[PDB]
Amino acid sequence: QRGSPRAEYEVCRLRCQVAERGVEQQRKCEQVCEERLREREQGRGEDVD
Repeated sequence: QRGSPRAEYEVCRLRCQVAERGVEQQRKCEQVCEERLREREQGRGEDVD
């Protein structure tokens, strides 16, 4: 499936919160996923959502 963007976003963060508990690592985790979300939200086409 396509999935829910925010769920994937949260999973992205969750992985780091549980597995890699480092400040900058976890920062990068959510930041790199958030910038992906930017392209997602600035580029919704006929996705149907």
